[PDB]
Amino acid sequence: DLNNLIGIIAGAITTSALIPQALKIYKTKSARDVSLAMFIFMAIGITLWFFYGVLIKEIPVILANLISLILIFLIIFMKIRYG
Amino acid sequence: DLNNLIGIIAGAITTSALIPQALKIYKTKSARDVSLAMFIFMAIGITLWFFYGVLIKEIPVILANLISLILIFLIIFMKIRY
Ligand SMILES: CCCCCCCC/C=C\CCCCCCCC(=O)OC[C@H](O)CO
Repeated sequence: DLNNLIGIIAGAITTSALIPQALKIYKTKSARDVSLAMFIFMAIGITLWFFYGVLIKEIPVILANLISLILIFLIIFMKIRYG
Repeated sequence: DLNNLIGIIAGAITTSALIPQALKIYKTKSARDVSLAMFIFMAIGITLWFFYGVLIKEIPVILANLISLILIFLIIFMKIRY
């Protein structure tokens, strides 16, 4: 399936993109310059993208968003912890 | 109908969510903690989500990701200036 392959690949990449931001905050224990607003609103939007994926029945949309949400929450947690 | 309502609303939220990070770098003139790798990888991935949207023919996926790409380059630009 061409569509899902591309979808999984897009989602593998956008979700994993969050890992370097997480690791950086963790390694340096600082996130002063990181925008909390961005991740706050990203989280809600991403939760809506999840719902959307469920309605149109598309697994790559579903998966990428659930997992990004976990990773985004880490980032939010470290922004608050190292503040 | 319902589908477009959620997609568009999602796309409006996640796309606009990128704006505060650009504004923050510009206002504080600092981007040390911001990860350049994250945004480079997001650009590539979002670019693929755009292809995906066209393939599965979902306009909210297509449009949200195009506007997002512009904003990500915008962010990348200010990460580098500061
Ligand atoms: C179909 C979707 C396409 C429409 C997308 C609309 C959303 C973009 C909004 C703002 C970003 C544009 C900002 C323009 C670029 C700003 C960077 C700049 O001006 O740099 C200054 C100069 O390079 C240094 O002196």
